[PDB]
This record gives sequence, C-alpha cells and structure tokens, in this order.
Amino acid sequence: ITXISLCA
Repeated sequence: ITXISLCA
C-alpha cells in the first residue's frame, strides 16, 4: 500500500 503505486 502507499508506495504500491508510485513513490519510489
């Protein structure tokens, strides 16, 4: 979740 999409 969270970074699951695109954040890193």
